[PDB]
Amino acid sequence: LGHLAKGASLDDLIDSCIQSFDADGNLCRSNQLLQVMLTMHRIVISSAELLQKVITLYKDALAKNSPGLCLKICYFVRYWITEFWVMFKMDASLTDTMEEFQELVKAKGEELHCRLIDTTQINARDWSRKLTQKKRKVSLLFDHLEPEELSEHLTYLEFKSFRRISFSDYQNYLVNSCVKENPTMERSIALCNGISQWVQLMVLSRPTPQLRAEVFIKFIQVAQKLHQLQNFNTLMAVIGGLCHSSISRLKETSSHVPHEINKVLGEMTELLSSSRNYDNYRRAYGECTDFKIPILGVHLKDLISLYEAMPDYLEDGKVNVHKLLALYNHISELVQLQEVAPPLEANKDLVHLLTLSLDLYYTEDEIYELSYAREPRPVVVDWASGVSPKPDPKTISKHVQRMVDSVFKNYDHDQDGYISQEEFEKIAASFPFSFCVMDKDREGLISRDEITAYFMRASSIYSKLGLGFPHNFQETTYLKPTFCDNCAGFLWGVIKQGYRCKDCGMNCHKQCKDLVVFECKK
Amino acid sequence: LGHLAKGASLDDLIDSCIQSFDADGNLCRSNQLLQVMLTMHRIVISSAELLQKVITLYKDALAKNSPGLCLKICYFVRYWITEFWVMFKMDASLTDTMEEFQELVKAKGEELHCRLIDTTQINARDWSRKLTQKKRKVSLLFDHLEPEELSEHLTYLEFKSFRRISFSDYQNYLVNSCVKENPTMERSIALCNGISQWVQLMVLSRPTPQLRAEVFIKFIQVAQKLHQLQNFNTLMAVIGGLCHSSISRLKETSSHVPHEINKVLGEMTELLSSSRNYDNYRRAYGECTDFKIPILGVHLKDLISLYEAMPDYLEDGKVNVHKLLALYNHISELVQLQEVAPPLEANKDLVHLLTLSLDLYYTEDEIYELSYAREPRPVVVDWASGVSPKPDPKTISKHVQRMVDSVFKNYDHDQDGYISQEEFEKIAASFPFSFCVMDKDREGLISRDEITAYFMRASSIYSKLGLGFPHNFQETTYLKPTFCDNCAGFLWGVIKQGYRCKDCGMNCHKQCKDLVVFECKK
Ligand SMILES: [Zn+2]
Ligand SMILES: [Zn+2]
Ligand SMILES: [Zn+2]
Ligand SMILES: [Zn+2]
Repeated sequence: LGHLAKGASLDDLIDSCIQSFDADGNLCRSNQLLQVMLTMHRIVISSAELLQKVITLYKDALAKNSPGLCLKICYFVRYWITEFWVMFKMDASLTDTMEEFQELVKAKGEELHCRLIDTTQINARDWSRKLTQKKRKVSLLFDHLEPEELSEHLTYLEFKSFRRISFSDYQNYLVNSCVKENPTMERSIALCNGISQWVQLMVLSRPTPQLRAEVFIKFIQVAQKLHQLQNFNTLMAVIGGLCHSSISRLKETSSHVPHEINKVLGEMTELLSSSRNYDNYRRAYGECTDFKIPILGVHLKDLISLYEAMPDYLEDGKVNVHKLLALYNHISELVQLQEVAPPLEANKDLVHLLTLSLDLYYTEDEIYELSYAREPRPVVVDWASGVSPKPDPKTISKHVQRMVDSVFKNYDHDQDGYISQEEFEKIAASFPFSFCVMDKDREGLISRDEITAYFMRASSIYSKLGLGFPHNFQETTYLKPTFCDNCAGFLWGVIKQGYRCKDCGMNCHKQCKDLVVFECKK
Repeated sequence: LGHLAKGASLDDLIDSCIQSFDADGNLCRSNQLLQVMLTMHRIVISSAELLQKVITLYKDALAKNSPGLCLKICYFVRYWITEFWVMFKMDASLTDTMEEFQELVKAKGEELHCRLIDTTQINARDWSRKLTQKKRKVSLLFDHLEPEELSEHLTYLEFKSFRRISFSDYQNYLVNSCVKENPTMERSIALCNGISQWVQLMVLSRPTPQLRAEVFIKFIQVAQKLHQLQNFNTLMAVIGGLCHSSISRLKETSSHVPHEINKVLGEMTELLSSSRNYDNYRRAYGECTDFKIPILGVHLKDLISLYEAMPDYLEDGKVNVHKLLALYNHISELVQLQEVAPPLEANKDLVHLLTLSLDLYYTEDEIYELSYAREPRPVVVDWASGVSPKPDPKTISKHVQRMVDSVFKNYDHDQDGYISQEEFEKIAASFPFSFCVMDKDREGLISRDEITAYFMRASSIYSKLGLGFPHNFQETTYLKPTFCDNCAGFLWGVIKQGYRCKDCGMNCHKQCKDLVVFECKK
């Protein structure tokens, strides 16, 4: 390629970038300097300061009275804005320096220069996808569903989650040394951990008899289908959940059920095993063609190792471009994946159900206590968390909303506002250890507000976020015996035994009043 | 009488006491020096030290080789032991000094002297009442009962409570300046306050309509009957409860119901009113013949005023006997009352019910909150408490026991272990604001353990003493949704949601586990 061994001054890297364009605007046949610089520059300096360098360059060249260097500069900038919009949307300082530059070239007001650097039209066209950027029919019931369907929709989820990660996110993860400041990756983490805990809690959810290990079998089948779908990350998630200490400590279940599977589990462990370092996975992933998913944990370890290996600035005082080239190559290799869409089966109701299923935040100790409570007496997804991910009430409230809307459209049959409690129980099976205190309008029928209650309570326990609809409460002295409409329990005391809602007259303990799940207009 | 103006040395008061006896043992025709000394001596010195004076006297007289002075001393002592046993039972130091004296006269072993001072036989005869020291038929239902019956049984109660107070108790109340060390008076206090609060809570207990003021009328009638029965103390209690600020603040009830009564209430207030000082009550009580009750509050104020007026020891260095005479006269006047038994109607089941009804310990603020909750917007029994009386779990546990046994014998009809919930509700009417969380063996029938539960919970709330049968509890992680067998409410949390009983498998919140009312052998 174009060659820098000891590297080069940042000023000259910029100069080269601009000189890759010509007065007519055409771009050089070899761009890789543009690519590497425009993508990686954020490690040496901020994009604001860089743009400022370009501005000093522009004022200079305009004062030199050369239309060609100005035009080239503007074409370079236009290319920056057009080819990476994301950097501009996310970065505030960059956008403000862009407005500054625009107002500068407008105040000077020389012809086409202004037209070339406009953000407005590009921004307009970017938000311009109103439409997304007869299917098939699947069921929301976990008890009867096929492991391939589960693996498929989990792969859809994981793939979207991955796609959300961008070049600049990897760059940011490299510069900040793993802060949760950058959301996309955190969401992928939540998704992985959530899948693991979903597996573990789903196994523990079933009653003491055989059935738990039947669920075990079913998740191992899901794992197989994930393997054949070449989705390695969620594969690591489900196996990592099946191999966890709390699930591994159930001997009765292990002893109950079949061998072929245990052999398969051995195979999945040995495959996914971390013997230094994940070489089995490295070669497995090597033979994979077309659609694939990275297990981005080890790849991020690779990125970090690369970042720490090479010095950012060289001892010569110049910029080390070997580093920027290497990181660009690795990150580009990763982003490359998101171009190929998954083979199959987009169904968004099941997606809604799973996105809600998979929001789980639990202590290891809690799960050990459940597992131990059920049974009296090492393949690690990590990606080691120095900090655990935390839940966002907005995405979870949307999740519940979408879940309700979907279970409504699918299973209501336009019949009343209700669905049969049998089908509901079957859907509930897909939510481990989920229960909500309520009393029902009809026997064997569930209101929309009632199911919203159930899922809101479920999500409230799962995310460990107490949340509920606002009521106007007033501390009330109850003269006749009365019970909590939230926790279904007696209000103790002589006086001031609870809180009454002014408008709807709902009765609650002080503890239950903030977390009440039902609406005030009852 | 025998005359001391400036009073006399304690040694000489003792000498006189002994000299009132003769060698043959016969007692002087005028004893009042014996009476006053033997009763009141505890204010100048303890009975132990006094007995020790008698012992030095005995050793001295025996060494003087005079059989008459020894015999007289022994006869005096025998009279002390025989005529006041209570002083000897209650006082430990006295009893031990008595054993010392007995072992002394036994070690010297001179004839009859030992026989004369023996405590054993007197003690034997004192405990010797195995029998108490066809009636009539009354009902345990408050809704239909006659004000005269209520006033009658309340008078029985108050009279027993009063009888419990002894000479030495008044003396002790005089010396310690009102410490709750002496129980009998404290019990009378509890009884008065309990009656007041029973009145107030009974009025507040009924629903918002007219009926509360009907109960008001009924208590005013009870008050009238108490007046005609010449029972002034509980009269003061019930009127004092009817005139309380919390009951007086109900205007709707006042406006609802009749005048003749309000005139009568005016009469009861003006009578019982404290205009200095209670002269109306003084003359009312003056015209009273035979059976009467003191309103011992003002009389104790009289005793205190007497005690503070006169100097214990005179400036001459001698004992002021004017004081001892005055206090003896007043206290003797009081004790005199307990000799005449009340005119009527001993029924111990209703007594059991009332003794349990009347154990109440409430904050003024609590009752103000109930009264205020029912109604949105000065004749004082006191006897001012610098310290409020506190409940004793033993007497309350016995109370419940006796209550259950009585409601069992009376209302069961030897039919199953159950009584109808209608009759039970009617009995419950007599316990204001009383409720207990349970579920029942049979619809419309109540177990003996069930009613024991109800009354134990009622008493637990009333006395503000949490109490319950012991279970062996173990902190339990519940895998399936479950509810508190005590508070009838949901057990929150992922893990460690409650406590399970090892033997009977009872489920409870941590808060409910100590206060569980049912037995473990279920
Ligand atoms: Zn509650
Ligand atoms: Zn409300
Ligand atoms: Zn409870
Ligand atoms: Zn038990």
